[PDB]
Amino acid sequence: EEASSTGRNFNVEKINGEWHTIILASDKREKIEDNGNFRLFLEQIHVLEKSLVLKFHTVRDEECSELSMVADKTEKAGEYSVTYDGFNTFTIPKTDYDNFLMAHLINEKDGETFQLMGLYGREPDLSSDIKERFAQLCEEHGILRENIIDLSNANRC
Ligand code: NA
Ligand code: NA
Ligand code: NA
Ligand code: NA
Ligand code: NA
Repeated sequence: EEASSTGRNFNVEKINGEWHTIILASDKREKIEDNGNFRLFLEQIHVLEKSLVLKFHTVRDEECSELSMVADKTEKAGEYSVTYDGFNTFTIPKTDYDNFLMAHLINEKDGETFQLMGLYGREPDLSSDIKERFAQLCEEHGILRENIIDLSNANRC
């Protein structure tokens, strides 16, 4: 089955566990480029009662650095917030739990904003079909394909 974090039949426990950053996308491309703060390689999600604990690494000159953050439930079901390089809110518009997870995030920093979209896989890669479904979801949010970066060959340390 497939679900959205904002949908009535969402089962948050089913996103617990291993994940990998497959593709990232943004209407501010710099954020996810080589040295951007949002070029974040997911490793794990730990589902807690009213939060998610997100385990990431970043890469600078081919060296991995670990970082964790805690995303808290907001007043709206399926939305989470987290402070990281500004104030962030996010939802999971589509996941099948067992293969892929698609996130949509709004960042706000210094009075500005941008959108980030992420495609996460249980394995270090996903099928071209899923990758295409992600590109479609990006289009629905006004993010061009040229702003979509497949990171499936640089998601390892
Ligand atoms: Na810049
Ligand atoms: Na949306
Ligand atoms: Na959204
Ligand atoms: Na592969
Ligand atoms: Na569409």
